[PDB]
Amino acid sequence: MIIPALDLIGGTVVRVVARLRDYGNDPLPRLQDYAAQGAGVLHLVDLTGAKDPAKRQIPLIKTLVAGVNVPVQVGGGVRTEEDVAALLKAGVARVVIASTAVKSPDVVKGWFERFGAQALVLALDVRIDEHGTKQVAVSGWQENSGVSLEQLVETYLPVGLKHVLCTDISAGNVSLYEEVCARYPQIAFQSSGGIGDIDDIAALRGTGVRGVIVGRALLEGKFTVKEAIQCWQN
Repeated sequence: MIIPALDLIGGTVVRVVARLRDYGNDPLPRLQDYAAQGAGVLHLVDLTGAKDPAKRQIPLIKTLVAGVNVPVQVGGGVRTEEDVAALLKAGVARVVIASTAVKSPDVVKGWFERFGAQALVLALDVRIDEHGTKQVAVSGWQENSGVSLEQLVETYLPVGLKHVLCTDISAGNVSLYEEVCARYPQIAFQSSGGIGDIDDIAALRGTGVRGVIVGRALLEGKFTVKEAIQCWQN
């Protein structure tokens, strides 16, 4: 499926380029129109909460989830068990765990045990290094942490990992997704980044990728969610 995405900071829809462009304070109508076009899942990044978990945009997130009829996965500053629980209580379908999944795997394994694998998405940034290894990093501006995508996935398979979001931070690579999806067919991989036009979606068909996250291309009016879904399903 196509997974339309918004980044939110203080109620504002923004485009990440780190440069930020204002696309207005209307996230709910935007999300509603994404769902209206057939989206089965939506993705939100709470950039305010990522900067300071104390300022997690829970009231806004509550409104947004209430305002659509499809599950929303939400990330941004998910550091503690309490963070996960707060988002779920707000009505979020899945909590996106990013840096903490790299930093404290034994702790996050406990979260799988408490919340269940259907409630959690592990978001991993990947750099392909000179050797061709898929190196995990916690962000685009930090060095690699010294664990491969495969090694980290295999860390969480024993607690029933089901959802992994993989962003290539090294138009959009296809080989990356083909490889990992084939190796772990019991995991539903999502791809993020590199979607600049409709042909980029077509390119990911047949790779085995389950979900294609699309953010900026929808904001920039390159194509619609309906067109993305039509291309994805054909």
